Order: sequence, then C-alpha cells, then structure tokens
Amino acid sequence: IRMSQILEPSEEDWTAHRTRIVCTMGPACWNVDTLVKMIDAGMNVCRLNFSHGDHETHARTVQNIQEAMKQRPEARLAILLDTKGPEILIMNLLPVIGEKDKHDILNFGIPMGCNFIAASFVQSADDVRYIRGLLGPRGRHIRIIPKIENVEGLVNFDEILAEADGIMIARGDLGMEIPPEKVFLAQKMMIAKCNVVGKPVITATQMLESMIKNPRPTRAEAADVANAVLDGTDCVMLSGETANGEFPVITVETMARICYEAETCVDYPALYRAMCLAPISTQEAVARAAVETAECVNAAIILALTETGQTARLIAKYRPMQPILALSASESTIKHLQVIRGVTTMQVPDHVIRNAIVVAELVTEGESIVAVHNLLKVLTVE
Amino acid sequence: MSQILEPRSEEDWTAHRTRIVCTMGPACWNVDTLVKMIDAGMNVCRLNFSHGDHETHARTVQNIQEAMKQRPEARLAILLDTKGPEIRTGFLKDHKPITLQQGATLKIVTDYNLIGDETTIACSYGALPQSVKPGNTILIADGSLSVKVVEVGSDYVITQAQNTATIGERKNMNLPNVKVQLPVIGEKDKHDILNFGIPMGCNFIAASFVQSADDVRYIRGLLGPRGRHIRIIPKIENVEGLVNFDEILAEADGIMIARGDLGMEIPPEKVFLAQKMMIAKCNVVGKPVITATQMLESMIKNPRPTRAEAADVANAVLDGTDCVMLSGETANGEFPVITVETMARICYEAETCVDYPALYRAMCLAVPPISTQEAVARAAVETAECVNAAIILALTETGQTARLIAKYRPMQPILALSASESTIKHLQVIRGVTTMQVPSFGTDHVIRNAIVVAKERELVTEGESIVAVHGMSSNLLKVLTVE
Amino acid sequence: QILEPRSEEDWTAHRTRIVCTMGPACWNVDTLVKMIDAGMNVCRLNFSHGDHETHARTVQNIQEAMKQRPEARLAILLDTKGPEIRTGFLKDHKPITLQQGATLKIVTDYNLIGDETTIACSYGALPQSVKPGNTILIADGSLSVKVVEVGSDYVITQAQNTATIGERKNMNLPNVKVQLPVIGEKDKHDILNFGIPMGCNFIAASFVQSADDVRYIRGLLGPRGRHIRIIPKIENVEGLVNFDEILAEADGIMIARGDLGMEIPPEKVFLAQKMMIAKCNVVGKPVITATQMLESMIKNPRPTRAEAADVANAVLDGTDCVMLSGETANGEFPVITVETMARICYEAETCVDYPALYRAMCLAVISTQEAVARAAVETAECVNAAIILALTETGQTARLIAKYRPMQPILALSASESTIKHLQVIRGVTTMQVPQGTDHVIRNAIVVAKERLVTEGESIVAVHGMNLLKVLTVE
Amino acid sequence: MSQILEPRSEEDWTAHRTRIVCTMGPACWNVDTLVKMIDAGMNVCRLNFSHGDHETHARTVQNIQEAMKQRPARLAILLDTKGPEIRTGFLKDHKPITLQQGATLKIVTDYNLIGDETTIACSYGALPQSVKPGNTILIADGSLSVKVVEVGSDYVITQAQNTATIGERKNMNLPNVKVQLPVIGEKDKHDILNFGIPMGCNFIAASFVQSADDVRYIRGLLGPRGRHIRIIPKIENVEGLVNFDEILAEADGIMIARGDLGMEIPPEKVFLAQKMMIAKCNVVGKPVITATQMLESMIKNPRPTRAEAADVANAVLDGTDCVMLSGETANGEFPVITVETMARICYEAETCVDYPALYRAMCLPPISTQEAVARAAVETAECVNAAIILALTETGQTARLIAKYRPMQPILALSASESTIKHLQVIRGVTTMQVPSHVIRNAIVVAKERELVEGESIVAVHGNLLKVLTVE
Repeated sequence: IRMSQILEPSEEDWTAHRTRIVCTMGPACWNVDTLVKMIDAGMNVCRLNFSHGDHETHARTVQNIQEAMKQRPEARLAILLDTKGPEILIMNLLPVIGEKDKHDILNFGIPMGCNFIAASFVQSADDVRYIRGLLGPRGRHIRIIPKIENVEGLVNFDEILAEADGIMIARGDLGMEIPPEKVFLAQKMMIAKCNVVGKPVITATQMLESMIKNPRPTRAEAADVANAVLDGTDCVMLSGETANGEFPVITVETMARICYEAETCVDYPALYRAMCLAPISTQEAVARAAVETAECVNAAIILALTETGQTARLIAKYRPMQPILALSASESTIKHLQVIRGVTTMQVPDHVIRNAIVVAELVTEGESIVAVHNLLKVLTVE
Repeated sequence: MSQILEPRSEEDWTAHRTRIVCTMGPACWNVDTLVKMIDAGMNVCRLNFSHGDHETHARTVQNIQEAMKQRPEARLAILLDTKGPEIRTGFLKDHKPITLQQGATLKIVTDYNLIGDETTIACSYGALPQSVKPGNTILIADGSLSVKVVEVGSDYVITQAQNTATIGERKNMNLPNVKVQLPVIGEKDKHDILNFGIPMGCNFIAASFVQSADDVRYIRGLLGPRGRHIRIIPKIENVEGLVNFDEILAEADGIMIARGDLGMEIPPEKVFLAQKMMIAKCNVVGKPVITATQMLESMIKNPRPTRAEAADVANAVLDGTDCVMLSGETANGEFPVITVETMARICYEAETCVDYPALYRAMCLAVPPISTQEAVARAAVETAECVNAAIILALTETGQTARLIAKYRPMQPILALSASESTIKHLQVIRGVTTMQVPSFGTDHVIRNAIVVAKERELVTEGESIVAVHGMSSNLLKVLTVE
Repeated sequence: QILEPRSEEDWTAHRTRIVCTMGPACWNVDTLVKMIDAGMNVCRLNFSHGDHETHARTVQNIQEAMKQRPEARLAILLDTKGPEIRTGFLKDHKPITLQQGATLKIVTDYNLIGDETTIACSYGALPQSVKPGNTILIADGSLSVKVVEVGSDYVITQAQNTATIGERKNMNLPNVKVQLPVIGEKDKHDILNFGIPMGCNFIAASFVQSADDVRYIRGLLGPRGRHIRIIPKIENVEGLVNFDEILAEADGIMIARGDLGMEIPPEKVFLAQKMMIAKCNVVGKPVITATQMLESMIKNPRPTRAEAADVANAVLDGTDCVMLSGETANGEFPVITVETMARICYEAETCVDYPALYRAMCLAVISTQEAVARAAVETAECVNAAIILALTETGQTARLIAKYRPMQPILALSASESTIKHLQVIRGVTTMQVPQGTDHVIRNAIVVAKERLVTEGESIVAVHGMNLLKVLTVE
Repeated sequence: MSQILEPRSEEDWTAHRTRIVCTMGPACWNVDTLVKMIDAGMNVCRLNFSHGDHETHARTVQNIQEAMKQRPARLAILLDTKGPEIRTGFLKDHKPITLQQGATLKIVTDYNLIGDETTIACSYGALPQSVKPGNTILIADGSLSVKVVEVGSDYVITQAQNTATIGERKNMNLPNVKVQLPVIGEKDKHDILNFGIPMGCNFIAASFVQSADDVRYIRGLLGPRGRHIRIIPKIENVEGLVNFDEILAEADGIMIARGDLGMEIPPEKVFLAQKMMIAKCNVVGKPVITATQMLESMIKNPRPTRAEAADVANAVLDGTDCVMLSGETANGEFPVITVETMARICYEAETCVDYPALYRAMCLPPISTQEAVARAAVETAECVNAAIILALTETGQTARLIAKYRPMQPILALSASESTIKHLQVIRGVTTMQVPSHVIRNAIVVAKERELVEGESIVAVHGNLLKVLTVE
C-alpha cells in the first residue's frame, strides 16, 4: 500500500460503511427536515434519552421520526428508549428500574413502538430478567441492551451478556468507576465477548464531543472512534453532538467517514479464521460456509433470508467483506437488525430471492450472489 | 499394531470407496458367476474386443443384464475395450519355435507371407522400417527377446539380438520410443464402436493405444450425436501417450493406465512415476482413472495373491486411483469371484491409510480462479466434516456435481441422484460414489424421498446429519436432519 | 483480573521504550534520576529552543544523573528546529479577531504591522506554493482561512471560522510543500557543532519532506557523525507521500500526529500512524509515536481515558517508542507522567499475541542473519527459554531479533558504547556493556541475569553475528 | 512427462539418499566385484549366519577390509543371526513327495522318521503343543498349505489345502502361532560373542524376534565388550508384530522381512504392517531396513520387472532408511548391476519426496534442546538454501536427529568415533567423514574438493549449537 491511497478524498463510498450509527434525539435534531438529512448522512438508530423530558416531549419526537421515514421510504430507523435509571460532579460515588423507568417502558416503550430498551446502570443478570419479565407478552418485540457504566456491571458482565440481546458501553461513566488506564482494556474485552457470541455492542460516550461546537473533530477524537471500530464494535453512538450540538448532520457524516477509514484497516480473511478458532450447530456451519463461499466466488452481496434475524446475525458475526442484505417479512426483525454491523435491510413478503436481486444499484449483471436460509444458494444476476 | 491384524467383516470391506472393473470371459460367462461378482464388488464390466465378435459379446451383454435383474439395485456400467493396433511376428518353419543367440543378427521383414527361421522373421507392421531407426530397440514376446536395430531398408530391418531367447509364432512386439503409425481406431474398431457400442448400450469406449489428442477427437467425432451418451477413456500404453498425456487428458473423459504395457515401452523404474503423475493429474481435474494390468495375476491359478500383488493394488489406491481393473483374473481365471472379493478387501485396507482432511486440503491448493460449482462442492465437503454428516447427496443431471464432490475425497459416502440413465452408468467409475436413479424434477421432495430410501438401505439412521448439493446456473447446498 | 492493580515489579518490565523531552520541569539532577527509575530511555533535546550553552548544561545534568544510576545507558537525541512558518506583528501588539466569511490579506513583507484586514507571513514563497481553494491554518489550527486570490507578494483569503489570533503564531499549509530548507544554516550548526562534539546518538530531523533531506543530513554527518543515527519526523503530506523513500534512507521514524492533524483531515491520521508503524516494523527500523500523548498530564496527575487508550493503541500498532514532550519539559508532574506511560505500555503489552506477531512477520518478509534471528525466536519459544542473548557489535543482531517481537526479554551484549545507546530505541531490548571471547561473554552475562531474570536450570538462547545460535542451560 | 522420461546421469543417481545393504555370498565374495559394488552404492555388508562357518565368514570380513583399502568409503558389517528354524524331515528314498488337495498328512515329532506322502517329520518338538485344530501350517515357502484337524502328544493330523510337491528338510511357517524356541540359542550366542565382537561387526540383525526380552538379552550378552555393536531385530511373524512397540523401544534399528511376514499373516495386510513399522521408526529417528523380495528376478535377469521397481520405490516413499539385497548379490549373475539398479530406483522414488511436507509432518511430546536445534537447523538450511548440512557428532545422535527430519540437502556427518561413522551407514540422507579430533573450516576445505560445496551457504550443527557459514 502506497500512502497516496490513504490520502484520497467520495460520497458514494463512505455512505457504504459497515458500522451502524446511533444518534440521540434532542432540540438540535428533532425536526423532520433534520432527521431526513441525518438519514442521508448515515443515521440508523434514534436514541430517546429519558433522563430528560416527558412522554409528551418524546411522543412528538417519535412522530417526527415516523414522518422522516415517510420521506425516506427505503429507510427503517430503529428507536431505542434509554432509561433514566438511578442516575464527584466532574455525579458518582436505588433501583436500576424504579417506578418512573417502569412507567416509561410499559406506557411509552411498548405502545410507541420502541425497538430497544437501553437500560442504564445495570448491575446483574437479575436486572435483565426483571426487564424481560416487565416486557412480557405485549413487549416481546422489544430487545434489551444493558449499559455497563460501573464496577458492578463490569464484574457481572458475562452473566449480563448471557441474558441480554446486546450491550452498550459507557466509557465516560466507566472512567469514573475504574482507573482511566484500564477502560480501554474493559472496552476491548466487552466488545470481543459480544462479537464471539454475535450480540450487538454499542460504543457510547466521549465520541466526537468537540463537534457540539465545531464542524470538525480532533485528530484524537477521530482516532478514538476508529479504534472502537477496530475493536469490533457494531455501533458507534452520538450523544450531545446530535441532541444539543450545532452541527448534527455534519457530525453524522463525519462519523460515517471515520467508520469508513477504520474499516479500511480491517483484515476480513483473518477475522473469519479468528472467529473460527473461538462442536457447532447446523446453522452456524452453514453461515461459515456462506462467508467462505462468498470470498471464494467473489460475491457482490450476501443475501440473508431470515424471520428472527438469527441468520443475518450469524453471518454478520463472521464479518464478511461482502455487504449482507437481510430479507425479512418481520417488521420488528428489520428494526432489530439496524444495530448489526455489515447488515442492510429489505422488507419482503424463492420469488423473494429473484425479486430482491432486481431491486439490488447494489449489483451488476452477471455478478455472483450468495443467498442463505439450513441452505446456501449461489446465483448469477440475470 | 493389532488393529491392523484383525480380520475384516464383509459389512466393512464391501463399503470400500474404490471401484472395480472386471473383464468378461469364459470364467465368468455364467449368470450365477456374474451375480456373485456383483455381491463381491464388481461395478463395471469390461468387454475386450481383442477377442470375440458382435454375436458372442452380445450374448455376454444379455448375461450381464440377466444378472442385473437378480440384483436390481446394482447398476453395472459396460465398457468396450477396443482391439486397436497390434504388432505381431510372423510364422516359423514347421511351426517350430526358434532360439536366438545373444549378439546374433535377425532380419525382420514386412512380407507377412514369409515363413521364418532363426535368421529371418516377418512383422505384421508394414511401416516398421519407416518407424524404427538404427539404435532403436524392438521387444518381442512380452519383452523376452530384445533386439537392436542396426540397418533399415524399405521392406526390412536388420537387428542384433541383445539376449538369448526362444520365441514362437505370432508373438507380440513393442517399439520403445517409436510412434506406431497404424490407425488407433481402424475400420474394425470403428465397426465395433458404431455397430456394437452404440446399439448395445455400452457406456464407455476404452481406446487401446492412444497416442494423441487427435485420436480422442476422432473417436468423439465418430460417436457423434448418436454416441453422445458414451464416454471416451483412452488407454496410455507407450511413450507417445505419455508425452501427449496432458492433451489426451484434456480431451478424454477418463484415463486407463496400462502398467504392464508401459513397462514394455519405458524403463521399469520409470513406470511407477508415470502412474503417480497420471493419477494425480486426473485427480486434479476430477476425471476418473483406472489402474489396469498386472494387478492380481497370480490369482488366475491361486486363491490368494502374493504380498507384492496386494501391495501394488494398495499403492494404486493410495496414489488416488478411482478404479482398479481385473483382466485375466476374472476373464480366464479359476477364482473370478474370490479375486473380486480379494480386490475389494485390499481396497478397504488401503483406504484405512487415507487421510481425508489432508486430501481435501491438498486439492484446494491444487486447483488455482475457481467456478461457482466447484466452490459449492468444496463447501459441501467442508460442511459435511463440520456437522459430522452420515452421507452427501449429489443431485446431478450430467454427473458434474457428483464428480466435483468426489474429487475432494470426502470421508463420507456420496449418494448421487440422477434422472439420466447414462449419467448413473458413467458414475460407476467414480471413487466414493454410490448411485440411485430418480424420475425427472423442484429439489425438496427429491432429497426427502432420498433420505427415506437411504434409511432402509442402512446408510442413515434417524437424527443423523445429511449434506445435499444440487449443481449446474443456480447451485445449492442443503443440510438436513434424518427423520 | 483487569481491576487488579499492577505492582512496580510488573510494570517496570514493559518492553516499549520511552523518550522524554528535556526542559525546565526536569532540569535538576534529582528529577532526571527519578525519571530513569520511572522508565526513561532516551532524552530528547528540543532545539526549537535554547542554545549550545544551555543545552550543554542539560547534557551535563543527564551525565550526572547517569553517575547515580550506572545501569542506565540513556541515549541523547537532538531534535532540530527546522523550517517554521509564522505570522507577523500586529498593531500595538493587540490580538485581532477574524469574523467568519471576512477576507484576510496575507503579505510576504514581514516588516508589516498587521490588523484585522492584513497580516504578514514569514514564508516568502507563500504565493508560489498556494492556489485558490487551499486552506491555511493559523495558531494551532484555531483559525482556518481559504485562499481566494494569489499575487506576487500577497495572498487574499476568506476566514472559514471566527477566531482571535495573537502575534507571531504558527501556520500550516495543508497539502502544500513548504519550499524552505529542512536543514537550514542554524540546524546544520546545531548538528555539526553540538550534535557531534556533545555525544548525541540520534538526530531527529523536524519536517522531513523527501529522501533528499535524509541523504543531506547523512552527507553532512560524514565520517565524523558516523556514530549518529537519523530519525526523520513525518509531519505533513510531503513526508507522507514520500514516506517509503524517506524510510529507506532513514535509521528510524518519528511520527508527529498532532502536526499531521494540521495537514490532513483528522480521520486519516490514525491510518497514517498505522501504515507507517507497520512499514518500520517490516524492515526492523525503530518508530517513535510522538505528540499529544499524555497532554492533560502537563496540569493533571492522571491521564484521561482517551489519552490512555491512544498510548495503548500505539503500542498495539507495533510502536518501538512512545514520547513525552511538554509533559516532561514544562509539566507539573514529569516523573508521575513517565510512570503512567510505563504502566499504560505494560497494560497494552498484555493484549499482544506474540506467536501471531512472529507468524505475521514471517509472511510479510531471506538473509543468513535474519534466518538465524528467526530460528532464535522460534527455538526460544520451542524450549521454555527465559531470555534471548544477542551478542552484537553493530546492534543488527539485536534488532533483527527484536523485529520478530519475541515474548522473551532480549539482552543485547556489546562492546560498542554507541550501539548500546542506539538500542535504547529498540522495543523489547535491554542492554549490557561488555569488553572477551564469544564464550566468556555468555558466561558472565548468565551470572548477571541470575543476579536480576533466570532461575537455576532454565533454557537460554544465545545469538552471535559476525552467525551462530546456541542453546544453554543456567548452571 | 518429459522430466520423468529423461535418462538420469550417473552423477545424479549416485547422489541418492536411501542406503543399500548387500548380502555377502559366492557371487560377490571377491575384492574385485566388492570394490565395484562400493561405487555402485553398497553401504552395508550383510553376513548371513544361516549358512557358512566362522572361517568362511572371516574370509569375507577380510575381503571387505581389503576392498576398503582400495576405496578409502566406510562399510558397516552386519551379522545376521540364524535364529530358530522349523524344518520337515527326511523322505523315502530321498525322493520328493506330492500331496493332493484334501489328502491327509500326519506330521510327527520323531525327527528320525523317514516320511511318506501320508506322514512326515517336523524338527519343532513343541508343534503339537503349539498348533491347535484350525491353524494353518505352511511348507516349503508356502508351496504347500495344510490345516490342522487333530493334535496328539507327538503328532499333528492335517489336511492339504493345496496340491503341491515338497522335498526334504523344507522350511515351515506357523501363521499366528508363537514358535516356542530360543530366538537366540547357544549357536547364535557363539556367533555374536566369538565372531561378531572379535571380527568387528557393527550391527547384529536378530532373526525372528518375538519379544523385547530377546533384544534385552542380546544387549546384556554383548555387555561391555560388545557395547559398540547395535541391534536390529528382524520382524518376521505375528509375535514380532504384536510386540513391535516394545521391541522398537529396546532396538537400535529394525529390519522388516516382508516375504516371511507374508507367510505369517494375510498378504493384503503386510503392506500395512510395513507402513506402520517404517513410520514408527521414523517418528523415533531409528533406522529401518526393508528386506526380502526386492529385486528377486535380478538373480537371473540384468533388468528388474516393472512390479519389482515399484515395490522398492514405495518402500523408499514409505520412508525406509535402507533397502536390502539378499540372493541378488549373495548368489545370482548380476550383483554389481543389481546395486546400480537399486540406486537408480531409489533416486527416482526420491524425486516424488515432498521435503517441506516431511518436516512439517515430523513436527506435527515436549521436545528436547538438541531436538529443537536439529529442527531449527533443517528450517534454516531450507530458508537459506544451504548446499549441505554439517553434523558434528560423537555418538551419532546429532546426525540421526537431523536425518529424521529428512532435509533436501545432504547431511555430512563428522566424527572422531570409528564405530559411530559405521553406525551412520544405515541412516538415510547421511554421508560420513572421519575427523581426527574449527573442524568445520577443514570439513569445508574437503567438501569443496568433493564437488559438494564457493559462495554457497552451509549449515553446521553441534549437539547445543547451530552455525551458518558461507564458503570462500
């Protein structure tokens, strides 16, 4: 590799980054016109911060998200409810889900169509079980993403992960609970444990903070974000940068550019062999086979036909160089998938495989395609 | 050191992956003999057209068919082995054998009317003096007499004998390092191909003494649209066939290695190299290879082979042969059935040494830009090991899919499903493959009924894993659980 | 397991080398001694400031610190001033405020006292270098302006953001080559009249833009500066674009991240650092990661999370050295900062897969010397070797082994004073001065490791180039 | 195919790695042809103590010593014991008998009985206490097979499975039955102690080894005076196979007698036994000799058969250290020509050898220091593309450890020890050079003369040290 290749400046290319982007809602990005513009910049998930505001405030946000998707029919934004929880003022030293949090989950989260609950200050697996039970019949389409923000939740992380659907890592908050020289270790460990098990991880806090005021990040900030991507993060999350910042749109597209530059350094063939080293099921074996065949026939796209999302997730876990287009009839599965690195989505009603390749300018005529369902198909665009 | 020594049960040795070709003859003309040979492991019936006529061979075919009616699950392929070019000495005075002294002159003439003596004999090959030059060696009577060419004219050659030997009338002759100018497919061989091979349902033509790709292209042209369901298997028997092997193989559908004949054309210590080289090259492109001649010769008269015979057969299997061939052992021997059992038993012993993971890895490195069909075949073999499948199903019309899987030599049996009767027959020559004919077909119900038939045949138990593959331009890999 | 604090015995044994910048905060001998204890390996003299008299006094303080710590063999690195671009003086020395969208004239007449509308520039070739659309950064990038017009002695620019700037502030010219001598008369004077006589072991050359620059310093050093090694600093696009030709001529590389961030888009600098570290790794040339390391520690006794991660990731990229600048030169906590970096380095070395580092190096790169160095690393892993002995005159044997990043400590044995100092820049190498045959040298070295690194009856791999590999047991 | 079909020069096939053992006898006794066999490829001289007397064998040892004076080549001398033998008795009027298939044949313990077609004697007195109904007895090289139907106190009743004609005092095999006779009897004891030790034999090849006790018995028998002699158990029967692992553990090397194994086990299983045994010797670095049924047709013919050459080739490909000639050199018309042919076959088979695969297979037991250095030396030699490997050794261990990894480059072993030098004539890939007792520079000064190695790289090893030099 020559250096000149690194220094090359393209709208169509960085738009096709693999890492997913979570943006926090707030006064600065609420508007339909801004949300529509953020979708174009690469927004995948909208976070509702229930630390502030009430049900009336967040309802109008959700309606604005809904109207933003009306202008972008090809987009499917997931909505994530981030709890207040039991929240050295530089404040650190109560139930994880109290009456207020429970009211938010039951009487907003469920009826308003939120796809994820990001639960603040989770300390044990019992917390996740409590939330799971809280959701119950009516909330079965909602996924749980605990936030590891303290020593307790770090200590019980394995059992938290086993119960959870995904994880959010709050680095800034962790750095106030453990020594700063060790947070990078904790972050690496947690992402890797999430990766080996195919569960989405979101890297949160202290991302591009200076962009709240500035239209450009620092060298330090960009590099910090890049290493989260190289650690193996599925998602990167903006907080104040989008909620209260002066450049919400420019921040998202900047984030997309950081992600694209970081995914450049990613060794895809070695990432496959590493996941193979760390017996296995039929569906696991077929997903591996699919990823192998895809590089082998130099596939343009991998089609993951899925109802529950498991097939897409299983393939994404092996981090293929090829884009994964997930095809599903389930509306919530499509929403849950917005948090999975390397996956994009298409809603569908065997004709699906043929009719998808028509919609997909993702392919050229005569290019190879690897479709998967306990089966693996290899096709050529006709 | 004692697991090597334990006696092997019929249940075990009948499950060997290597395929057995048996030559038809008076020793196995009988329908009851043929049925027992099926049970012993016979997969292909060779009809040697060096002897017999269209009537006698047609009768043999009826006997094979009658045998197959007693074994309806067996699908014997029929292979026509051509006579091809033959070179023979002439007659001798009073029909009495002659002794040649070492260092003595022997004139060989092209007048085949010439009744010979110890100083002059005839050759059936009229272009002998235009083929052989001074310094060339001529082998007579299975190389028992060796003579060196000293002088050539238009209708004769003068030779010096290199050893002391006694020869009879009409004995065979070899021309080491000289191309034979006789047609590889003469009017008689053409007649055999067109007027027997096609209408009698022969599946393969094994062409004796192929010396160039032109020879194969000629046979293909000869067969034509009417002979399109027939595969061409050149026999490699001399230097010309060795030198032109890559071109021959590119045109061929499979290869037969005739070791004993090669031994009459090149030095003995080079034949083992040519066999390995040729097997490996066939393996690399997934084209079937048959190792033939000098296999279990001692079993023509003995119920047991020698140590060396069995070691020879074993090493052909370890070299990567698809097929092993019996000739006079089945055709004219006292123990045709026991010889097929012994062959099957040796194959099974040799396949014990086979490291399947290492063979798959060797092949992946061997094949360079690979096709969709091959990549799915690779994946199917790899997936089968990974899920510990009992069986691999190859659904195939042309046989390509099954041939591609077999090429990577999986530890599990390949059950090939086809609607094409000729493809079922062509696959009898492919190592590791068993066959099951199905009606024309939608893939899901075909796999479903295949598991039902495979369950009763004791190939799969309920709960076991199965890999199924269907190829051609959509390709498919499917993993299922036996119900 | 990650919540468990490290003891000093653990973290002091980190393998990454530490360069510390000299300055008033670590001027006194006692502070330098504590910094050695904390893990300082190389002393950077920053020749952007001071003179031959003041820097000589610093060297004498370094030497005095070394008398108290006889085991330390600190290398001294001279960092050239190099080319600088600077804004001019302002009316009444008052700082000026530029409003976004407003035009600013930049003139090449450095005698001009500027205002809100017009400022001077020290770089006379500015109109020759810059074209419409080029960005000019002023005062650590706090002000960005875009070129709109070029003239003979002027450039007309549009303010990209609102900012207040003072007098004589730094300027950057992203994507433009600076047509100033990388080694000017002042730099040459420093190299020849301080670098050589004063016992400097490295020249870190600021703002290297071509291999031409390196060939020049080498030619300048000549026979007399033969014991001195050249470490180009890559700080702009030109150094980047020509990186490979620079590396080929160079003895090592210093990466100036903070300065590169003033020259290229920020998202591309982490990429440049990775690519360059890898390239130095493949040819076994030492690389120093520099600037914006533990900056907040100039004022604070602890680093930020982001700072810790940045240093850790440089180690994980494969850096030989990490460098402190202001943190040791002008900071409130020079000693504590060195300890902290040594600790981060030890924590990051925890995440290193050494068998993978050996295997990847074997696929990336064979000379007799390199083969034996390769065989030595593998053999060391094959037996349960405690340390690797590298007998070397030039330091090459030691470097060739270090390149393969063995899990074992490398003890480098040398009679050469300057080789011992050169190796202070090599990751995973510790050094030992020796006068002696190839067998007598291995003997006394085994006894000195016992009085430190080897228990009774452990395997030891010894390597000697001249090319032998020896496997011994401690007895 | 062109590369395969090119005639190999004498310069090339002389440089083969596999070692050749030649059996001594009337056809090769004399110094003249013995010298000519040396530079055909003979590495080891086998003395067959089934025949001849001490004076007869002493004249041979003398002829070897004289031949080595004319080629100063260092031939190992191997003493091959007679061991236990089972034999049929004498016959009526000294005339052969033929037995018809299905016919009854009684076999008796009384060796004084002059036999009929109905009854013969056997020299093995424990026959009726060894063999049981259902066992097979093989007579005269497996010419005749009989099955045991009945056993008495001093007789066995059998049924001929085969029509065959047998003469007097023919050999007998008891497939799957242990021969309850001393493997080393008083006569074998006399041969080893009063010929082997005094006449300068380097190896004892022990016929018909059935137990590891047999090996330990010979070792104690040699004691201090025979400590420079190495023991090669021959594996010839089921007991030898069943006890192979512990036999090999006590052995210095192994001789596989295929032809005799084919008389003791089913023929289709011998190739497995040979493959297993060769591999097990390779794993442990102990030399293995492939003996019997090599180039038998060359007793009468100047050329081998297609099948014979291929059998030899696959022994080399299995990983045999040595191939052995028996009657081809002991008797037979073309002893010299047979050695050349053997060397040429070995050279062709060694063309198929995948050397990078062999090193990685041997690498695929927490290894020792000297083993690690030997691996490193093979790894380095390939990396550096060395001309030769120099192995400095007194016990031979360093040379044997290197050869085990089967390097592409020839191993020149250098030793002060006369016995070590001769012990190494049995190690594939090794050639030897005696050193007076630094030594590397003088070895390179002689290697350059022998056209083996200016500018080339050389890997030298001492066992723990490795060196890479470049010749001037």
